[PDB]
Amino acid sequence: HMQELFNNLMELCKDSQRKFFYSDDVSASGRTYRIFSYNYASYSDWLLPDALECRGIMFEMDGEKPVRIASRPMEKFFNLNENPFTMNIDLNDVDYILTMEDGSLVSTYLDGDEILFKSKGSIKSEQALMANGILMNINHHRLRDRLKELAEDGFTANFEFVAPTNRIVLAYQEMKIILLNVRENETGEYISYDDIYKDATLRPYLVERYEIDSPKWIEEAKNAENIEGYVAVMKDGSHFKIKSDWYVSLHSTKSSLDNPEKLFKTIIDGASDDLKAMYADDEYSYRKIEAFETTYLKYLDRALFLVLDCHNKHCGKDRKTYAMEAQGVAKGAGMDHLFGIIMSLYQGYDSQEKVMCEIEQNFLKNYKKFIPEGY
Ligand SMILES: Nc1ncnc2c1ncn2[C@@H]1O[C@H](COP(=O)(O)OP(=O)(O)OP(=O)(O)O)[C@@H](O)[C@H]1O
Ligand SMILES: [Mg+2]
Ligand SMILES: [Mg+2]
Repeated sequence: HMQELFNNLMELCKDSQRKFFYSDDVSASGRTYRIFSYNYASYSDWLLPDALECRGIMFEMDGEKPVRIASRPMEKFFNLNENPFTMNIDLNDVDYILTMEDGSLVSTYLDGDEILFKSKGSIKSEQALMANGILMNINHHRLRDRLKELAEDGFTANFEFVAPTNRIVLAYQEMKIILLNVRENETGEYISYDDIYKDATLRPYLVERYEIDSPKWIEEAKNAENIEGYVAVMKDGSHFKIKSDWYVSLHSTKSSLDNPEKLFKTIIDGASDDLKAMYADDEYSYRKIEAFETTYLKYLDRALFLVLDCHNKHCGKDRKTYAMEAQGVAKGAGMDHLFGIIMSLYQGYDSQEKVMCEIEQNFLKNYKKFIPEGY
């Protein structure tokens, strides 16, 4: 049911805004939406109830109660050999594979009588509004009416937004939206690729599919150049990704395994999941990355708690009472570098995201204090 999904996602959000989090927003027709998403999660974090569904799913809210799943992107999936979810997979259970397109995800949602796009985290991001500019284009009037019909029937269409101005690694020639899959808002079930393919209105947009005889396509993908990789579709409908070493080496900081600052940078930037998959063959490198990952996730939880708890208890007091309490919390937690963080909050507290940026940047200034013991 919808409400137990909502309540389980809400549950995930009490832990830490480091981890799973939600954010409210209002569309141009004036109604509220809630997007559930995440910043950093570990393998144990992904085992909690419905955590794999907490990757951009959106509800329209009447205050605290949800009224409908307005949008439903793909479940979280991982690189092969990234963690136990993907480490003892029988490659013979692969049904087929899909070009992995290298842009930003956009998913449909119905707002009023309007069919619109949300990027993974927002209804108002630049990719979101750019994708809407495409949908409103007369040259996509026949795609848009189909997507509009799907959402009133409770299906979300998921595309990669790619463009010269949305460069990640791959250089596309032109700005487009590439339909990757369509999913049912209530069940999480997907319309089959073949069903989408034989709709000749949708087919022009649809990501390319390939057949495989046998798992040598894996190493060919790992060794290819000028591709991100492929998304594998299993006989049971689940997915995993496979990236080329070429993509991962450009998507990670250079020399990431030779330098602890660069490894922490890669982790902070959210690319250590692909790096460690790339180094799954090398148990020293894989477990080193994981140790740095654990260190930083553990620190971020601590730092965030201490900073936000301290700010919300003493916000508004005279500056040196506030300083006294900030002094206490930073010295008391063996984290004196946090004092400046807390005092930066004192004049102004915009988003809780800018707090994470300051914690994150500070961490990279003091990274040597934090290299896990033994490395
Ligand atoms: N054929 C495809 N099928 C599904 N997703 C695709 C496909 N091609 C590109 N993508 C994109 O791949 C994304 C997931 O893989 P990617 O490595 O880009 O994730 P990410 O942005 O690093 O997020 P995370 O690692 O947290 O899952 C999807 O959200 C989607 O935008
Ligand atoms: Mg991507
Ligand atoms: Mg990733």
